[PDB]
Amino acid sequence: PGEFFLPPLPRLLPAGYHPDAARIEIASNGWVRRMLADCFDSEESLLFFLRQRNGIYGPLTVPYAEADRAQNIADWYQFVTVIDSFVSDASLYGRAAQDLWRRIAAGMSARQVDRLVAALEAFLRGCAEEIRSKLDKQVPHFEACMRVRVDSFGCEFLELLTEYAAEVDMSRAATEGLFDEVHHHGMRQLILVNDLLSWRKEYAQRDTMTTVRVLCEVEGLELQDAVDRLCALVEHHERAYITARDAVLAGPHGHREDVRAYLSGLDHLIGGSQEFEYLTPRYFGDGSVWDGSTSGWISLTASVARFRDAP
Amino acid sequence: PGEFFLPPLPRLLPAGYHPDAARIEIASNGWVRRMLADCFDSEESLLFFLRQRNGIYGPLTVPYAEADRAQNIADWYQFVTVIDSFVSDEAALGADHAAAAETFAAVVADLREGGAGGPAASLYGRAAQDLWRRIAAGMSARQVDRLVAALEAFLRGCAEEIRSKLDKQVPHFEACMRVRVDSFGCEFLELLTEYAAEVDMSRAATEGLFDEVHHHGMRQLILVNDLLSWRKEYAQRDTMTTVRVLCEVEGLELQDAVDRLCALVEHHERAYITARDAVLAGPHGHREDVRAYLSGLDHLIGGSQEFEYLTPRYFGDGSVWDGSTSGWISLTASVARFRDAPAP
Ligand SMILES: [Mg+2]
Ligand SMILES: [Mg+2]
Ligand SMILES: [Mg+2]
Ligand SMILES: [Mg+2]
Ligand SMILES: [Mg+2]
Ligand SMILES: [Mg+2]
Repeated sequence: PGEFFLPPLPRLLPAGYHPDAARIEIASNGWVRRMLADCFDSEESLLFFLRQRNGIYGPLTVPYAEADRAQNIADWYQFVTVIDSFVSDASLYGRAAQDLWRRIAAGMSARQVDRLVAALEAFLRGCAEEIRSKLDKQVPHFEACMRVRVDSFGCEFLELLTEYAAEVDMSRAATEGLFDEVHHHGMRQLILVNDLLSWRKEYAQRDTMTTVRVLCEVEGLELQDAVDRLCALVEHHERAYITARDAVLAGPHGHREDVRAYLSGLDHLIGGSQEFEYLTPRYFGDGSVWDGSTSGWISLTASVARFRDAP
Repeated sequence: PGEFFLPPLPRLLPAGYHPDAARIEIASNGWVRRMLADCFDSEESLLFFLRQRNGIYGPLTVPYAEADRAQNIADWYQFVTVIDSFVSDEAALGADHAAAAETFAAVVADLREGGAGGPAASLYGRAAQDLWRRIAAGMSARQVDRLVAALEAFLRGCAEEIRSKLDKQVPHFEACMRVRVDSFGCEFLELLTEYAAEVDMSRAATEGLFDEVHHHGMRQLILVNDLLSWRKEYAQRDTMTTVRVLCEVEGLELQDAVDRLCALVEHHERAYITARDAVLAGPHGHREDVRAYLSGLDHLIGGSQEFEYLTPRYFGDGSVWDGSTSGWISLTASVARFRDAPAP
């Protein structure tokens, strides 16, 4: 292919920066050095990771949260992103997971601490299944990909950390299934935006678990036609997320402030995530610096990329 | 000597980030692309400039300002930093008097198109005109005239540094601080501090109310910049830094120079606080506009130090700030950060 067009995406949902996002990014960088430095082969490898500005992802997901909780969340995402990067490449990571657990557990119910360990297990089980899929060089069909990505994208910790940020416990509502539709469309929107923006990286790293590879290699589509398909698919799941949300709100439990708070959380999680995914050198290449552009022509293979108004 | 130790600095003054700092930095990068991309030799050398994160300096200095004014100041600082980097670069300028002066005249002309009625022919002139129309809108006629003097001051400053480099003549400390009041853009910093705080201190300034406040605050700002920018000025053979004055004029080894200037940062920081507290206890100290201006200077002084620990401009391209502020700094490494111990 060489160069494709990413069109304007709907961007219907609030996308806000925590008032302390820039400072939180730096302190998170601080935490990654103290806790995770020895995970990298060199200072060169650590700085490659820190230049992805993954520290600002957290505060872009919870712009509403108390600074302490925003910082806790920012460090969690750097932590799981380090693991996520080695997937694609106490104990070693144990001391880091313990610092996070000690910091986050203090502002969680007992049932939420159980859900966080389960959510991490789900992520790792997702990751493990991606490793086998990649070693065997077998790309799954669309739905199978999405099934693996519910675990691998870390939907359960995305949902739980939303609660943690909003200072609610939706454990009872979850078991009951109040957010089943909301989560289906919300997580699938999150995943497909990510698939679209992380394609340069996953293409380069031969990662298998992405709907761009499924559309290209298993459905045999041209890149532009796959990009146009998933872009339309993002609009679907985003509009249905809004519909399913508006239904919980209009419905029986929708007057509750805890439900309203959690759903406003997901709103900012979905819009904030996309803002980050345009920002990060992780997707646009080491050396890239975001200029604020959000659509246009971009290179699949160039070491660094950005949206231009012509090929 | 391949490294030095930077002790903890007092950091008594507030260092706040604008609640929109990250987004403003990005929008500032967008403005540098739109306006200045063709001032760089290539996309790669434009990215080298943007990786310095100069776009977050503005929001770290006026964290209390309305978003639009913060954005204007952010774009301003990226623009002057592009200019500072161009005219301190002998490759871009020339390595001999004749050539340096020709290229410098061109820059002076281009930047004077800034407040003119006609469209600018130059990239620098068009960037200056955009910033002029944006900032001057929110200024009094007196502030606008002061903005003209302040650019004139900056350029007189840069020209004395350029001459100094060419003639291989390091100034004595007081000459260095005289030059740097101009070359550091102090008149701009004070004016923009007024604009951010939405006040007009034209009379007060002329009357001399802030003479001690400005003398001590600007000296702290310049000294802290000389310390954090030495890594890069050493490599670039710049002469207008107190680190080079103490080493070459006064005969001091690097570590003694560094220790002396850290003590001087503390002297001028406390002197700033005393001079400021005096105005606040004086007959103008009750005025809301004076209170806002002096809080604006507090945040300029604290904010600037935070930025100078953050920027890859000083710690090397590829560097990423981890929040550390004290320890051992390599002069030779391609990327530097503060460490607990010297290289064995
Ligand atoms: Mg991945
Ligand atoms: Mg993954
Ligand atoms: Mg991805
Ligand atoms: Mg200069
Ligand atoms: Mg300079
Ligand atoms: Mg300097």
